[PDB]
Amino acid sequence: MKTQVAIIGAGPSGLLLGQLLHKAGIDNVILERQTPDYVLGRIRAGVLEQGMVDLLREAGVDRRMARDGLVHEGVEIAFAGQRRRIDLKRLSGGKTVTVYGQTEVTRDLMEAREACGATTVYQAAEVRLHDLQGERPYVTFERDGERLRLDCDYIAGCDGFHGISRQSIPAERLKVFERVYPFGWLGLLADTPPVSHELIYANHPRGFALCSQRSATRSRYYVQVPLTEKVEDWSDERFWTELKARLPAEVAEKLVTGPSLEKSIAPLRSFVVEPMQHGRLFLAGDAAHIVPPTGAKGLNLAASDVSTLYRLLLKAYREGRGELLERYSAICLRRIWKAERFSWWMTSVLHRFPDTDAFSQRIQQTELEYYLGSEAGLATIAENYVGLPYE
Amino acid sequence: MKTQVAIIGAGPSGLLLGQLLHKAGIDNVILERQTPDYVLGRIRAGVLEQGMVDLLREAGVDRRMARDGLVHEGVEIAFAGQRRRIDLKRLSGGKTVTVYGQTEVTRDLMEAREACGATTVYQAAEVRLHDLQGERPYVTFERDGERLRLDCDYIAGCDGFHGISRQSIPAERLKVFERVYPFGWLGLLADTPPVSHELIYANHPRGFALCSQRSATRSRYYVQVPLTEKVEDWSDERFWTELKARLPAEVAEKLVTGPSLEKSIAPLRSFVVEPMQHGRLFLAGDAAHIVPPTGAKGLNLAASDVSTLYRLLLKAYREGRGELLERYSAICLRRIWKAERFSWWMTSVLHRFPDTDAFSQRIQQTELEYYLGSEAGLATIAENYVGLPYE
Ligand SMILES: Cc1cc2nc3c(=O)[nH]c(=O)nc-3n(C[C@@H](O)[C@H](O)[C@H](O)COP(=O)(O)OP(=O)(O)OC[C@H]3O[C@@H](n4cnc5c(N)ncnc54)[C@H](O)[C@@H]3O)c2cc1C
Ligand SMILES: Cc1cc2nc3c(=O)[nH]c(=O)nc-3n(C[C@@H](O)[C@H](O)[C@H](O)COP(=O)(O)OP(=O)(O)OC[C@H]3O[C@@H](n4cnc5c(N)ncnc54)[C@H](O)[C@@H]3O)c2cc1C
Repeated sequence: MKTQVAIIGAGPSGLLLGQLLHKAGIDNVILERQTPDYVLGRIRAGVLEQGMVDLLREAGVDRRMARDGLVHEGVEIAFAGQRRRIDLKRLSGGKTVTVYGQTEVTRDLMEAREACGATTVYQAAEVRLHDLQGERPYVTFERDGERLRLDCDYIAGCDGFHGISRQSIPAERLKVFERVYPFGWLGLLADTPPVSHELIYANHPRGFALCSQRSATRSRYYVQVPLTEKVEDWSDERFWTELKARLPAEVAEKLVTGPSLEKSIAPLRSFVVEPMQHGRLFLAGDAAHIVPPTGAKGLNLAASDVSTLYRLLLKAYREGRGELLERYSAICLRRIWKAERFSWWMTSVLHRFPDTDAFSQRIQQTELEYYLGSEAGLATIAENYVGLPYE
Repeated sequence: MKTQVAIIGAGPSGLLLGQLLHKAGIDNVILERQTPDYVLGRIRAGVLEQGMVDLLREAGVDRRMARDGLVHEGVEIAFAGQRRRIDLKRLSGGKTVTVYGQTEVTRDLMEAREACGATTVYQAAEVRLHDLQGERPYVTFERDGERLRLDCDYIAGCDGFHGISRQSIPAERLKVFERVYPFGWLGLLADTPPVSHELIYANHPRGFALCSQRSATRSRYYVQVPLTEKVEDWSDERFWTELKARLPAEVAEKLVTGPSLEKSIAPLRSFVVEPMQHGRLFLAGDAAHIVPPTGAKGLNLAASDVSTLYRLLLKAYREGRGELLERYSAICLRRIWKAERFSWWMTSVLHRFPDTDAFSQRIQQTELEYYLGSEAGLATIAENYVGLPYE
């Protein structure tokens, strides 16, 4: 078989890229290691930047989002016995963010793809990439036990952190930047009303806590935990008690608790690889970079990489301007580094780090006081949180 | 002998406090360990916030400053092959800073004090403080070999980092926060025209460099150096060559060099003690806190502590409101911590730290790019640099 663009991975990155390309008349095949059900089982992110919202509308997959998504104009930060609200709309010049689950976004895209008849091969095992620096690269994989070959012009690696695509680039061509945090986030999804209409990030002496939501009757909470903890050590009862201990009393008393629909621990990490391409292979999303979830940039960076790759492929196919594809990494990296800096800052000011001396604790508190108390300070948070403009 | 306020130390803190109190009719005696000449030999700071400028005018010691001081509306930051100017006046809402040497400020104050006839005892050896928690505290010292006693109501410890006053508070009553940096600054004073009309802070791979001035024919430069270096290892020739290697070529080529008038190495440190008082003793300036010079806040924080202490003593003496003095530490610490946070930030983004991994170097560069490229980012630098308003 042959196609124009081969896409490895059927998470939001690959599905979004595949839908945009399909609509533009550029044929693409998506290869996914897992089953549709397995992909839809992942909870993950819940905050979308306007750029991604617009991209979804452009891919023609925004009906349910427009209907069910919640537009937020602010967010709160609680620390040292106080709650500070950042008016994102006012401080960013009218921009806002939309709360709509990643699971929902993925489901919307999967439906759209199924309906349009574009090619998607689930359970594509042992995917391998070949002749990346040739005129005609190709992908091989096994279906049922048979090894198939897919010829193409370009390959988009949208296979996440553990995908085969980043592994397929000669190690000596890549420059990796990484930072692992000494803690993870224990998240819990519950069919209960959110404790607030906006998100509450809380820096507490016992550790970080985050109150989020998915809808009016679905909440998503997180608590910072050491990397040594295992989810089976945390009953729902234990989680709720801990969450409450980390929240302002007035918030903790309004909290409606209930049984978890999902509960898991995800460790924190920062990761960037440079460049993000090699020959006919272009990396996008988690395959190229990782940000701690504190700033809600993961899914959002996948969106901007895809937007950039899609527009460059359009120039290549529609206008015969293939040379522009060489600029992919430079364009994406500029946005990526700024989002990595913000996520890192967000993480350092909201979490409790092990082995912190007195000076550092005081500086962490002063960072909060300064940034949340100055108009210019609030503005730096807001503009970064709503998301810097696409290039 | 007896006085109302005993002041330990004749650097800018004590002299400024003594002049303000004198003018307000509150008698004060200043005790200094060194000679007038030794004090005037210190070069140190060169940038004054408007608050300090106004305080000097209030103490009636601003003629020469108004005449010789240089008002700066901006400052530049050079990094990764580029020079970025921060328009302080525009970004701070019309505020500026004044370049007038600390040596000059000290000389102006010493003259004013000498002329008004207020008491100053130089070469006051082995100063000791007594009955700090009594109704009537006192200071003892040796002059000529004779041990004298000075009775007073209050004692202001303006004796710097190594003064006897902070040492006189029961250690268990103080909470210290400290951070030592792995480098020092090698400074050089030269009788040459400045390379720029505004300051240039430079982050270079070889290390930090700063181009400052004292007048139109007097420059002050600094270069970051390891704590293992000794000034005798640095000839003028070696310094100039190193400075040039750390500056943008166009700047380096305009540089007029010459023999040093002064040259020395000063290590970097952050230090805060809480509280800043004990009984009838109040600490001010370097006796209570230290900031790395990167943000030019040392002399400026001494000024705000003195302004706060002076105004509280005025209420106590003029209005009989002695209770207000209990609020001294709380008021000062709020400003101190914000200035410590800024000086720390300034230091971390402009210096080259030993043992920095790839991720951190990239984040340091991105911090610069973000802050110097965003209106909100520039504003956070400007408002902090001109100095936050006195409380
Ligand atoms: C465990 C986890 C929890 C997260 N939680 C949060 C959160 O709480 N908040 C937040 O803001 N962000 C969170 N994120 C970030 C998340 O939103 C990601 O940024 C987002 O899923 C990235 O989307 P993709 O790049 O499409 O990658 P994804 O990882 O979502 O998808 C990649 C796809 O490639 C497939 N694939 C893998 N290897 C393959 C191969 N060899 N061949 C074929 N297919 C292959 C995978 O099966 C997967 O379907 C989380 C991420 C993870 C990994
Ligand atoms: C070596 C050095 C270099 C510096 N360089 C810079 C720079 O380049 N840029 C910048 O922005 N800042 C710099 N600073 C900071 C500087 O500006 C200080 O913040 C400022 O001098 C503090 O003023 P005071 O609190 O009055 O203390 P000071 O240290 O100036 O004065 C305290 C006085 O108390 C006296 N004293 C000490 N112990 C005594 C005792 N037991 N009895 C009696 N008298 C006693 C001392 O002799 C001294 O005269 C530097 C500081 C130092 C120490």
